[PDB]
Amino acid sequence: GPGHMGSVSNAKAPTSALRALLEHKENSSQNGPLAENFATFSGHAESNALRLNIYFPSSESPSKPLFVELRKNVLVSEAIGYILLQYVNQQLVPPIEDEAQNPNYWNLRIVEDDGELDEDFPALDRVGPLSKFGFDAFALVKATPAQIKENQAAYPFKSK
Repeated sequence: GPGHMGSVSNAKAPTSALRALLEHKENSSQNGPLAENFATFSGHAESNALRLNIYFPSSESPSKPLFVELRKNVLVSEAIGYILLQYVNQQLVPPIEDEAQNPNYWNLRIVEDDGELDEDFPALDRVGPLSKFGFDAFALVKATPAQIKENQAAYPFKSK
C-alpha cells in the first residue's frame, strides 16, 4: 500500500502516561487563605480587571502604593479589603486599624494624575463602583461620624 494499512494513523503516546497526575499535598494553592474570599473579586483569571493605585496622605511613606487587580463589576469596598494581603507581604510599618479596612470607618477620595487631592469630587466607596469613573488611583480621606453616618445611610450595614 502507499502507506499503513490501518486508517487514520498516529503516534501512540497518551499524555497521561503516568498512573497519577502529580498529586497535591493537601489542597495546596498559590492563593492565600484570606485571598480565597478576596481574590474572588480580584479577577485574577480576568485579564479585563481594573488596575488600582493608593496614596495615603497620613502615611510618611506614600512612595509605596497598593497595586491590585479588581473586576469591572466589583465595588470599591473590595479595593481596600486587599490591603490586608499587601500589608503582610510588604510588612508596612505604618499602623493601620483593623476596623479601618471597612469603608464605614474611612473614605476613599480620588486624586489627580499628580496625586493632588481633589475636594471637588466625591469619595467613592461600596456605593460607588470603582469602574464607574474608570480611575486606577485613589487616596484615603479622613471621615468623621457625621460623614460616616451619611455614607452608611445610603447603604445600610448588614449585621455580621
